[PDB]
Amino acid sequence: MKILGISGGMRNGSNDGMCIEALMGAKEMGAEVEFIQLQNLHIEHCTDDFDWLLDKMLDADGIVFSTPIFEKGATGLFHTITDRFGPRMDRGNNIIGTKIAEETGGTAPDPRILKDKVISFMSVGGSDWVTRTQCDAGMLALTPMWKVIDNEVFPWALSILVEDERVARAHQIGRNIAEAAKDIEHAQYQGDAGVCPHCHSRNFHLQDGKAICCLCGLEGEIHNEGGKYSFTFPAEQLEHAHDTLSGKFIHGNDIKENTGKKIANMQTEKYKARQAAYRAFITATVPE
Ligand SMILES: Cc1cc2nc3c(=O)[nH]c(=O)nc-3n(C[C@H](O)[C@H](O)[C@H](O)COP(=O)(O)O)c2cc1C
Ligand SMILES: O=c1cc(-c2ccc(O)cc2)oc2cc(O)cc(O)c12
Repeated sequence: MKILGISGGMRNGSNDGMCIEALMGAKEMGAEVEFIQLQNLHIEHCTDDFDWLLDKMLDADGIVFSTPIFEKGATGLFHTITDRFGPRMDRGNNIIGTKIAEETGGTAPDPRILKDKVISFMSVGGSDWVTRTQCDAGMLALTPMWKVIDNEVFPWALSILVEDERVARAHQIGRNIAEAAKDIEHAQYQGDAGVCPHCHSRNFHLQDGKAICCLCGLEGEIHNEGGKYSFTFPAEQLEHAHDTLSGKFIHGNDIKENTGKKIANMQTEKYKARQAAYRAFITATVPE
């Protein structure tokens, strides 16, 4: 099995070391290993080296991804790579687009795109402003539905490479990801159990009568039993979870419906007139 490790830090920084230490654990379990430093890549925002990167991810059986924490989440570059997964890696649309290709004599999209795959994440921050990065990491695996094995957070980690026990945790994440790639089907999540019995997430959006898992998006309720929190929801909701084929199909169907309504609305006079007034009112300032 091939384990691919990706670092989002500075060249030769702590994320490099944590991600390389994990590759070592993966080689210890008999995996072939490869390492990509994102600072060498040119990746444009979602309106260039991206297709190369995605191609490498497709050939790997498992991936370890180490990102720095910026403002209690992953880097803008991580977010960009998440943005740029949608058009290409959504398990839903690729199942659909494959079927349609078969049934209309289309050409069969890249098979690797639909292969099950395992992925692990480590978030390395310099202080404890780290409340959002795990959920960021999950988001990236949610679009292709890659089975997440570990999704660890490492606060107060400026000097982590001389803290042997945390370096060792990263070696164990390397182990886990290789063992899991040995049998992607029966691989099982190894990380924190968290609060969402489904997502494992600990991030929730809270309004009156509705708590929503920020990762998987079940709407449910959050219960405080003497300072311990838990998340319950109605078993209908599993049908809609954003990390299930069922919920993706629902989500994609509603997108196609509302994109048709949009295309029709853009031919009304209401739309055209309102747009024509906006252009008349003001023009965008650009740098000379
Ligand atoms: C713009 C910026 C924002 C950051 N925000 C956070 C943060 O919110 N919480 C945190 O622990 N660390 C934060 N850090 C520190 C980084 O996580 C740290 O520099 C990084 O893990 C270094 O990794 P490297 O050695 O791989 O480059 C931030 C750093 C920068 C440059
Ligand atoms: O090492 C750090 C560097 C920075 C940073 C980023 C930009 C600046 O002008 C000054 C500091 O923010 C941080 C925020 C944190 O929560 C933790 C850090 O280690 C850092």
